[PDB]
Amino acid sequence: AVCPRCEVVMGNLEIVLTGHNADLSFLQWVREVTGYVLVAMNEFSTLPLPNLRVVRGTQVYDGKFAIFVMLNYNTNSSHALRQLRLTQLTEILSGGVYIEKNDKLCHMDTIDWRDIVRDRDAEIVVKDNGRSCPPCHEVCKGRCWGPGSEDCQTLTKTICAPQCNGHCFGPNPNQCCHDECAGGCSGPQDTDCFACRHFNDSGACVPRCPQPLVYNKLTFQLEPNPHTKYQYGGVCVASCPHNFVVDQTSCVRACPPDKMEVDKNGLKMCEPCGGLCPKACEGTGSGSRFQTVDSSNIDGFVNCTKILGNLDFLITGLNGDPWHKIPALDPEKLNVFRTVREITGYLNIQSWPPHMHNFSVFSNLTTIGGRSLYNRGFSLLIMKNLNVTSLGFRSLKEISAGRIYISANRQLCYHHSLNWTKVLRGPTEERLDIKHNRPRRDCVAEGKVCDPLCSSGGCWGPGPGQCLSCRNYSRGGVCVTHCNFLNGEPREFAHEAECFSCHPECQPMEGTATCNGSGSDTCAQCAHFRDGPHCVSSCPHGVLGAKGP
Ligand SMILES: *[C@@H]1O[C@H](CO)[C@@H](O[C@@H]2O[C@H](CO)[C@@H](O)[C@H](O)[C@H]2NC(C)=O)[C@H](O)[C@H]1NC(C)=O
Ligand SMILES: *C1O[C@H](CO)[C@@H](O)[C@H](O)[C@H]1NC(C)=O
Ligand SMILES: *[C@@H]1O[C@H](CO)[C@@H](O)[C@H](O)[C@H]1NC(C)=O
Ligand SMILES: *[C@@H]1O[C@H](CO)[C@@H](O)[C@H](O)[C@H]1NC(C)=O
Ligand SMILES: *[C@@H]1O[C@H](CO)[C@@H](O)[C@H](O)[C@H]1NC(C)=O
Ligand SMILES: *[C@@H]1O[C@H](CO)[C@@H](O)[C@H](O)[C@H]1NC(C)=O
Ligand SMILES: *[C@@H]1O[C@H](CO)[C@@H](O)[C@H](O)[C@H]1NC(C)=O
Ligand SMILES: *[C@H]1O[C@H](CO)[C@@H](O)[C@H](O)[C@H]1NC(C)=O
Repeated sequence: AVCPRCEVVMGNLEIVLTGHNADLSFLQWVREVTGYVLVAMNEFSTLPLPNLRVVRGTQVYDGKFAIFVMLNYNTNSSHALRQLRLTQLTEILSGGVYIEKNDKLCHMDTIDWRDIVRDRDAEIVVKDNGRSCPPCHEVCKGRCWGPGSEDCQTLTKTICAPQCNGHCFGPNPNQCCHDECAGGCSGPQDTDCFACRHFNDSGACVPRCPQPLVYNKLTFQLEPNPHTKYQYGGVCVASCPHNFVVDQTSCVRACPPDKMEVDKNGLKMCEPCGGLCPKACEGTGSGSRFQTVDSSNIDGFVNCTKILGNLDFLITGLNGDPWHKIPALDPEKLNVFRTVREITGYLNIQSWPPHMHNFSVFSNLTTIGGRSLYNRGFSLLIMKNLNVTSLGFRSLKEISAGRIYISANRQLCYHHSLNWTKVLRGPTEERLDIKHNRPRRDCVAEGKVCDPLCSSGGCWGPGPGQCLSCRNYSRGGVCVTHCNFLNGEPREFAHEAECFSCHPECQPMEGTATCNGSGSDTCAQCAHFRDGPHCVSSCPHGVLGAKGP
């Protein structure tokens, strides 16, 4: 029904430059136009809008017209606009009317425009049109869109009683329009409006569409509602246009600058990403214009989460190259890679800024694909970085294919203990080229080994946040001796050895578990009020759900 057998025209209805024998039939079923109607520079004889009841003018041509009909005739021929067939035009919600310079347009001087127009200071300008026009049928009582007995304008407005604020269907104080009508009505009900103030659900003029969740007397919380509907400005719809997507409750063209299209259980929605929304970008190397990230490149990675391909950090890439004039990298511009979670191909690091003792810049890198390899098949290559003390790939859980090369980093520690077979899946056999970094014996004696809270896997550097996996528990990627099970400011629970807080308002219990899960329906005791299995703050001040709040 809605559209940009169309019934609602979401936006403006612009007809301009149309030929004498053009099929305007698609419009026949059109009931409402949300913006304005513009009719200019055409040669057809009649504008067929049998069903047009309402023009809204929520956008308005020239600054004050919801209707604009101008210059619809051509001198060289007898083709021109004879009649505006608006036989059902009941109301215009904002904006005046401009009908001028239509040399053959008849009758427009007979219509009580001030009857159709809600705006009591809208500009009405009908003039210089048809000149030898026929009279209205005697039945039209002076007011017509046509020469025939069925082309009448019938009046709509009715002087009205105090109680009604301009909104009524007869002169009585008992004949008020329902609060939800934009303009006039033909009864006191939701379903009797000429046009809705807010939304239209399948007939009823309603202040919101049927909501995405509904209260349950049986569970005492909210739940998914099989009667739910989404907004398309005016029309409450069951599913969105073949083009569109759902953002919370509305239908939109596309997600806001903070969300991604997540496809789930037969509905495409717009969910918040949190930090940043995935952005794929081209890697360096074999298949690119760049064999190294460098000064002329590094901007092209901002806000990047997935690298399609590889990353290559070569010596001229860092120190510049005086001959061809690509300046040295500013070291702190490397923070740009903090946002990277995946590398599709390989990571190759052969030069690193001297004052940076680790690759913490990739502290969020999760997955090295090895979808392309680098020398004799290395998915990871860290070579001759003389100032690097620790890898620091705190997030890296997967290298999907290829071999590893970590050599000649004279000062590199913490890497001896690492179980690569947890990180690098596939055969282990022969995939490890690791040599001539800081000798283990020396590391052990400067105390540069895994934190005791680390499991026998190993770490990516010093401290409890560099572990591959914890001995006991973890909280936000940092190994801890204990969760706040029976003390500690934000009280907590464990699931598969991590700590999450209790539902924001359980009562914190001294020396006993506060909760065994997230949610109100799992606290040991509520610090506020309770409603069935659930701890809640504000009591349900209005049962917004099943049927009526
Ligand atoms: C990884 O290396 C960074 C950068 O070199 C280290 O950060 C420095 O740490 C020392 C403490 O030992 C501070 O006094 C420096 O001022 C820090 N420098 C800057 C600017 O970051 C960090 O210690 C290392 N972190 C890891 C992974 O252990
Ligand atoms: C490394 O872990 C894997 C599986 O997680 C296991 O097969 C292997 O025994 C570990 N290596 C050591 C140090 O035993
Ligand atoms: C509201 O929706 C129904 C949907 O079929 C439609 O027929 C009705 O005319 C509309 N009423 C308005 C625009 O107020
Ligand atoms: C990256 O995202 C940040 C944080 O939302 C924002 O300030 C910035 O506009 C983005 N930059 C680019 C080029 O995407
Ligand atoms: C690089 O490593 C060497 C070798 O120990 C050290 O002397 C030098 O100061 C380091 N440079 C910086 C600034 O880290
Ligand atoms: C953590 O794990 C170790 C090794 O199994 C254990 O002996 C130690 O008591 C644990 N510490 C805590 C606080 O649970
Ligand atoms: C807490 O969680 C576990 C498993 O999810 C369950 O054994 C236990 O019964 C729960 N506690 C409550 C409130 O019943
Ligand atoms: C990684 O942590 C840093 C912290 O500043 C942040 O910039 C980035 O969005 C995080 N990304 C992931 C995958 O958590």
